[PDB]
Amino acid sequence: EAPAAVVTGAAKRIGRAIAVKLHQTGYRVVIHYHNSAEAAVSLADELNKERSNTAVVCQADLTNSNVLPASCEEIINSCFRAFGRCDVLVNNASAFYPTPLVQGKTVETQVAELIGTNAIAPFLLTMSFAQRQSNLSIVNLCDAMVDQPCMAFSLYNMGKHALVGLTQSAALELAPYGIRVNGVAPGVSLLPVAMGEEEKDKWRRKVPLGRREASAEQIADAVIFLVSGSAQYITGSIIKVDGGLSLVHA
Amino acid sequence: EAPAAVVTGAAKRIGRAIAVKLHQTGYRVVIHYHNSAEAAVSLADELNKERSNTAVVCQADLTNSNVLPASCEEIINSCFRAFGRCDVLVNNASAFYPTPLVKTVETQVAELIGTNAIAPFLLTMSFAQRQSNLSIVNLCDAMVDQPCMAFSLYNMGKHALVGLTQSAALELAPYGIRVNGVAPGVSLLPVAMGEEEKDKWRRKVPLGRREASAEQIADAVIFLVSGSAQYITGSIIKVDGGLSLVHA
Amino acid sequence: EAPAAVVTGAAKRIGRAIAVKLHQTGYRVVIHYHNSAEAAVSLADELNKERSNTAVVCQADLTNSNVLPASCEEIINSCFRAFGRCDVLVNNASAFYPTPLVGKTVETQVAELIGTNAIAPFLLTMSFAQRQSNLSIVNLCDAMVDQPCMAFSLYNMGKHALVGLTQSAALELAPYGIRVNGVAPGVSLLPVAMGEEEKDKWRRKVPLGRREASAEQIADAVIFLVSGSAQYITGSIIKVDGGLSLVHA
Amino acid sequence: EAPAAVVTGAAKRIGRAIAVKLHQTGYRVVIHYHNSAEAAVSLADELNKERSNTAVVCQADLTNSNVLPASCEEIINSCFRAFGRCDVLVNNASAFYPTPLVQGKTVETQVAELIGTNAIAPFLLTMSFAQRQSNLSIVNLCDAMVDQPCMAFSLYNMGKHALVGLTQSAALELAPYGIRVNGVAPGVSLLPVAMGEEEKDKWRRKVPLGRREASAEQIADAVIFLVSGSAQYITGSIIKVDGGLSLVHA
Ligand SMILES: NC(=O)C1=CN([C@@H]2O[C@H](COP(=O)(O)OP(=O)(O)OC[C@H]3O[C@@H](n4cnc5c(N)ncnc54)[C@H](OP(=O)(O)O)[C@@H]3O)[C@@H](O)[C@H]2O)C=CC1
Ligand SMILES: NC(=O)C1=CN([C@@H]2O[C@H](COP(=O)(O)OP(=O)(O)OC[C@H]3O[C@@H](n4cnc5c(N)ncnc54)[C@H](OP(=O)(O)O)[C@@H]3O)[C@@H](O)[C@H]2O)C=CC1
Ligand SMILES: NC(=O)C1=CN([C@@H]2O[C@H](COP(=O)(O)OP(=O)(O)OC[C@H]3O[C@@H](n4cnc5c(N)ncnc54)[C@H](OP(=O)(O)O)[C@@H]3O)[C@@H](O)[C@H]2O)C=CC1
Ligand SMILES: NC(=O)C1=CN([C@@H]2O[C@H](COP(=O)(O)OP(=O)(O)OC[C@H]3O[C@@H](n4cnc5c(N)ncnc54)[C@H](OP(=O)(O)O)[C@@H]3O)[C@@H](O)[C@H]2O)C=CC1
Ligand SMILES: COc1ccc2[nH]c(NC(=N)N)nc2c1
Ligand SMILES: COc1ccc2[nH]c(NC(=N)N)nc2c1
Ligand SMILES: COc1ccc2[nH]c(NC(=N)N)nc2c1
Ligand SMILES: COc1ccc2[nH]c(NC(=N)N)nc2c1
Repeated sequence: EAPAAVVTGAAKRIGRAIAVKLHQTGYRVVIHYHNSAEAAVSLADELNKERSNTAVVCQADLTNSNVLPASCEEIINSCFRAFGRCDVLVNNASAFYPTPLVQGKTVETQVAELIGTNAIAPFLLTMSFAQRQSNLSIVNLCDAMVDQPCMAFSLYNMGKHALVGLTQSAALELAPYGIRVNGVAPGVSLLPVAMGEEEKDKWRRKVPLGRREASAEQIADAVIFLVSGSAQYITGSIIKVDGGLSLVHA
Repeated sequence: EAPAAVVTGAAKRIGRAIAVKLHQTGYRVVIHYHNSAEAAVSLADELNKERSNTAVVCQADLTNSNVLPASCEEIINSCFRAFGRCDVLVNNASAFYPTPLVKTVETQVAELIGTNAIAPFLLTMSFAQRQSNLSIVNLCDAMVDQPCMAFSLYNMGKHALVGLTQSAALELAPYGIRVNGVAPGVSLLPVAMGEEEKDKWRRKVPLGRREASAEQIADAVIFLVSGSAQYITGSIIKVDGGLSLVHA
Repeated sequence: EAPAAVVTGAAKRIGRAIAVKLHQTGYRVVIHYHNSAEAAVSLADELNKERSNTAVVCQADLTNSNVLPASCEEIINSCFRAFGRCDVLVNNASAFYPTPLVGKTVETQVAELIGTNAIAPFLLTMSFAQRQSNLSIVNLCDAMVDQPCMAFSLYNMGKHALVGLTQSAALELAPYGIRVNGVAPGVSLLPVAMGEEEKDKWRRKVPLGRREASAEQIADAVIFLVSGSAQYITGSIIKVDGGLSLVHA
Repeated sequence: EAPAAVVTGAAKRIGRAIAVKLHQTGYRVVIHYHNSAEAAVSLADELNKERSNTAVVCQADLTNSNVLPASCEEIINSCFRAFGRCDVLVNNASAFYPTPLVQGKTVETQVAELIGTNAIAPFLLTMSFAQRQSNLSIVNLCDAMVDQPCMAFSLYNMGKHALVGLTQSAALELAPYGIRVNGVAPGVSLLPVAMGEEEKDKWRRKVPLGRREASAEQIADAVIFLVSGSAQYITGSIIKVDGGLSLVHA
């Protein structure tokens, strides 16, 4: 049988590109989404038209709360219910917005969303994936610029740094079970939908390799490498895919 | 007149050593405590005997919750109330225990991520908002990249605190607030740990085959708050006797 | 037309596996070697049997000296003379032995350990870029550089320098479309003459499978980095270490 | 007796400030210099006027060559000759200039000067210091920007990375002899004499903490800390003194 992967926040953008590339490589995919129901079903429809019964959707809020563990448990369970196995987990879903230190969500909600989606949910999903258990691995979407952060993004930066810690800790602890745990760290890839072209070009111009953002496919390419048999001895590694951005001084 | 400092978890061990050394350097101090009221008070008593009305205590739980923001505001306020100013914040309080991948999990999150990361962030917010040699010092961990087996939440918390150190250094630099870290390796070992396990750790340390005293940790804190560190921000000083250099 | 690659120290072990895998991927290869002439030629003959006129050998000492720059220029030149192009440079050759702080002279130890691990890569990179679809350099780094073996300071210095080169060259060559990356093994092929009981001490420390990487596993990461799947990746170093570097003392 | 320190490249700028501050703390000082004979002798005069017989000069080229080991041995020997002990070594001397990868000194000379001064001479001095052996320690002047380097400075950057490696390897190997080895990593401090004012101001404006370069004295302060009794458990550590510069993205 074909292996199966869960990709979180897979309805659009980088998460879709990953689910699509995994699907093209022969994986069955759970397309997790939160709010983007139309886009999720649309993608699953496309993949199922390509090979029937190879894609399902799974809705869940990944904000931290007392029920986040159950929701993460259910995402993994969805993969086993659909396909009878779960070989790969990609932790892609992420909230991203400013939380200035010197200052209409409460700070408690910001913490829940930015730390929950970027770090706590990846942890609980990792726990569930491991407990529910060939080439098993987890790939965490990290951030190449965590050490040179955008001004006023403390909470998002904290969550991405915690995700590096999870990557290392989980690679260590799960290696005995043959589960590898690695990261992919974009620099600038698909810019935010809300960002104007002028601001987008300011970022593009900073990138040494080509003065352009990574395509979603270029990010997926690295994920596909880490899940592949060509990475069978790689665990605890985070591959930057940033066209040299993180090497550029102020 | 004299500058004032808040030290979280200051009743015992490393945070006590930090409080005492700050006091000895001429700071007035807020000794924050959670469960260790008796100890916090005994320390305040010792400090006030040295110099009258230069040490107060402040109780707060730093577990993440709907009230954590209010608690953190209160800790900072208690500094301004007692002393009229708040020059230094030392984020020392910390929970530490295993959370195997294979207390409810969400309590473990609230404690491990709340004490180690979220409370530092909220205290930092309150400290900056209420604003000279202003600085914040976060107690990190030199072994974050070579973590203890089954300690993922703790490690996540400590990595998040590195993130906070950097992001806050960047954002607060315009206000003249410096933000730095001190990363112990093995210092005062956990009360719970057996004596044989303790010696196993001591033996691994290149520099002298022993743990750091609490005062050795406090020494690095004192440097970072001093006028000798006025251009230093976003730096984390390991104080680990070379432990993190030692391969498997 | 087929692309071409130079692999330094390609006669044996990891560099051999890299040359083979590049050849399998459709590259013509320059097999650089220092002392291992018989192994290099054997490899070239094997490759040429697979596909005629796709492999040459090139002898050179990579120890630091006033002739090192000329040597390095000649290695790159040999690829252009054999194949008309040079698409990929793999800085694999490396000396590795203890240099305690407290029977070669120290200046020899410096020339060999810094020359092979750092200076020769720099000179090869300069010659590669000066001579210029999908150009890239891959440097063989070391996952354990921040947790070094006792009494290996010169080796460790050389490998950290190579990190610096990887970063500095990625930045500087990115406008020419040349990517520069690294692959950092932890423990891979150990000396054949090292006792199994000592090899097992290292094997036991690796989380992922309690074994060293094969040379082929290291080569797989090189192949990824030179591939079209890594078109946006520059300045990156991929650890291929089975989680060894994550293990505390 | 008073402890003694060697400071390489101590005639001017940051090395001079370290020598002065060590002297102020109680140390006897060897002022190593290469070309700056007048400024070296002038500094030694000033310190000796303050406390007689507490400063000597020592001339040496730190370019790599087959005789660099003997010159390094000579620098340490000169400390023992003057003061009968050598407690502290400060590796401060450094060449710094561009070495572009793509097109009056030969490349052989560039390597010898940039790798010799920044790395090989530190190693040889460390070896001589250790071989001749209270509170013993070495401090290497590193560079906070080594992961976000200046364009076309590959050989310099390679040398400074090697110096980080040396700091770690020697901290490990010398810990059993009670010798601690640490680094101080400036961002922008005293800017190059040859740099125009507009370019100096460009650099200043990048620094978050104050929009200005470090004083030599601020760099020296961290050196003083690391050699002091307040750093007795610190080895293998590199303290950035960069005003946040390395945190700033492109
Ligand atoms: N884009 C870039 O330039 C960079 C990206 N990255 C990382 O790469 C990954 C992909 O980036 P990108 O595609 O731009 O990500 P997006 O900003 O597009 O977010 C991906 C998905 O995350 C989901 N998500 C957000 N909040 C929640 C929540 N509370 N619960 C559940 N799901 C949620 C959303 O699903 P839905 O729409 O269904 O609600 C969204 O579609 C992320 O981890 C990101 O941090 C890192 C650096 C740069
Ligand atoms: N000891 C070591 O070897 C090492 C220490 N460190 C770091 O150094 C710092 C000091 O370490 P150490 O002195 O051993 O720490 P402790 O484990 O002794 O914790 C310090 C204090 O934190 C307070 N604390 C714990 N949980 C909470 C909570 N939920 N709310 C409020 N306060 C709480 C407690 O105060 P109370 O007693 O009042 O309840 C406790 O006394 C920590 O940040 C630690 O992670 C890092 C690496 C090694
Ligand atoms: N093996 C491992 O576990 C690890 C390897 N690495 C790195 O991976 C790479 C490959 O490793 P491995 O296969 O073990 O390497 P080897 O020890 O087999 O070295 C590769 C080749 O380097 C060449 N070389 C040595 N000295 C010189 C010199 N002075 N001039 C020219 N060439 C010279 C030799 O060529 P010849 O035989 O022709 O004389 C040798 O065959 C190296 O860069 C190494 O540091 C990193 C970490 C661990
Ligand atoms: N200034 C800054 O902004 C920064 C400095 N640093 C580091 O801090 C340290 C001090 O910086 P700075 O004061 O600017 O250094 P300088 O550029 O002023 O160099 C210090 C001294 O090094 C000596 N030196 C140079 N070449 C040789 C050689 N071949 N042999 C022997 N000595 C030599 C010179 O001695 P003489 O005059 O006697 O010939 C020179 O005065 C250096 O390691 C530097 O890389 C790091 C980052 C930023
Ligand atoms: C400004 O370009 C960026 C840099 C980092 C980012 N991280 C994310 N994460 C996300 N969840 N969208 N988007 C980014 C966009
Ligand atoms: C095993 O020695 C350690 C290693 C890391 C630690 N972190 C903490 N933190 C704490 N809050 N006690 N204690 C430690 C004790
Ligand atoms: C522990 O075994 C090792 C670790 C690192 C190494 N680096 C190298 N380099 C080399 N040129 N062989 N060999 C090694 C062997
Ligand atoms: C451009 O400002 C800098 C940044 C790094 C430097 N390193 C040095 N080193 C030196 N030997 N002068 N000078 C520098 C000047």
